[PDB]
Amino acid sequence: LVPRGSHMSGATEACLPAGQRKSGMNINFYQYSLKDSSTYSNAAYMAYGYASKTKLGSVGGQTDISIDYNIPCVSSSGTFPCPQEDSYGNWGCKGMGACSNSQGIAYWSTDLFGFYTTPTNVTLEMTGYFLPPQTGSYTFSFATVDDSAILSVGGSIAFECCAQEQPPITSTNFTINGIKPWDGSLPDNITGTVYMYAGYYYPLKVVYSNAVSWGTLPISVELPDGTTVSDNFEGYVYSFDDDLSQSNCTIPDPSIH
Ligand SMILES: OC[C@H]1O[C@H](OC[C@H]2O[C@H](O)[C@@H](O)[C@@H](O[C@H]3O[C@H](CO)[C@@H](O)[C@H](O)[C@@H]3O[C@H]3O[C@H](CO)[C@@H](O)[C@H](O)[C@@H]3O)[C@@H]2O)[C@@H](O)[C@@H](O)[C@@H]1O
Ligand SMILES: [Ca+2]
Ligand SMILES: [Ca+2]
Ligand SMILES: [Cl-]
Ligand code: NA
Ligand code: NA
Repeated sequence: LVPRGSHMSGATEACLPAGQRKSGMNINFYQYSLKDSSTYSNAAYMAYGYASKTKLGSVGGQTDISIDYNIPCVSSSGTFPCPQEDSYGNWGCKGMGACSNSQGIAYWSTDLFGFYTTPTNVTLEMTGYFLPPQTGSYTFSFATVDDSAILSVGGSIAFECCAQEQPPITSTNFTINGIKPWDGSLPDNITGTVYMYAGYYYPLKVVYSNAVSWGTLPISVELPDGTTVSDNFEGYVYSFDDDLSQSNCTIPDPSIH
């Protein structure tokens, strides 16, 4: 008469928040030191230790969540962002000539979500809930990572149901571990799969850090129907203000709810 449930309580925890839904993710920004090539290599830091550093500010309602930050080239014709693959020599930017500025200093810009900060050296935390329209397997991916990132899905993994705005939880059970290894870079097209049931809200956390110059995090998901959603997650990601009083908010096992 009923489904048997995923084996060994293996279903990912989801949520049914009852409050006012808002489109998009919240992005919190935290201090990260220029040219610090070690802090971001610790799992504890990328899961929650980032929030022990100074919080710089925040922006809400973000649906286009990929990162593609290019440093300036101060050129003969003005100052323009340089795609990393167009940088050359010591140094110039293709179509611009030689650049007079250093690749090794901090730069200030609104390129990350409109928030004025130093995209060269920062950590950010994206939170919200992913709403699957289809029941099945979802494959999240980072096409590349510069410098360090994680993605976590699920209640008690990304954050607690109905508690999006709380200090980070301590889970290191990342869905995608894109942490910069101690020994030098990771492979591209890093991925993690989650089985999701339609209509339930799945906590989603992305933590991303840049230590110097370029920053890159192209985020995608492959849906059960085999199509891919890249960069702009409008229609899939939502936020809810905390409601720690909502007793029934956590769905430990969506296949038997
Ligand atoms: O062929 C390129 C380069 O090769 C040799 O130089 C190698 C490296 O020398 C140093 O360690 C640094 O200059 C590296 O440059 C990276 O790091 C500095 C910070 O120390 C950045 O200012 C610079 O933009 C560059 O950053 C890249 O790597 C970072 C760490 O992985 C990323 O965070 C960043 O986004 C970017 O990808 C040099 O690469 C020499 O032969 C030299 O002549 C050549 O130009
Ligand atoms: Ca819990
Ligand atoms: Ca970088
Ligand atoms: Cl050129
Ligand atoms: Na880029
Ligand atoms: Na610029």
